[PDB]
Amino acid sequence: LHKEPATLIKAIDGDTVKLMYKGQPMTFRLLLVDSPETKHPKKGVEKYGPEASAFTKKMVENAKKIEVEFDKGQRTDKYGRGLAYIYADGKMVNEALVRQGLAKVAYVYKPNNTHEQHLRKSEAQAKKEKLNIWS
Repeated sequence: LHKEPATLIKAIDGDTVKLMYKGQPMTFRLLLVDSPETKHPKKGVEKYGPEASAFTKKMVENAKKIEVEFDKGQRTDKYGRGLAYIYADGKMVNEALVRQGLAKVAYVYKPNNTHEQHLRKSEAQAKKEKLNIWS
């Protein structure tokens, strides 16, 4: 797997960010994580949704460098969003959310599952620490 440079355009949700990638504006969905949502009427503004959302936004907004890391599987989902691990100054946003109990680890579709074990490890610690979601 390799990291590629990208530029923040806009944070949209806890698990969704708009980036400039290879000169094109593109919406990325964060791989392997399920964040409470501020969007979708088939929920709405769920609990911790605004919290997960502010965490992703500060994290990408305050970074000097953002990088995208595609996994081994498909790189787009059916809605046209890129499927990636997103890094803010070397720190994986996907892992940070889960470590803070602000996301669960998603149902996982091989072969897009390289960092699966790492995140499950962070998710067990957040639950052990009874953080946010896990409170």
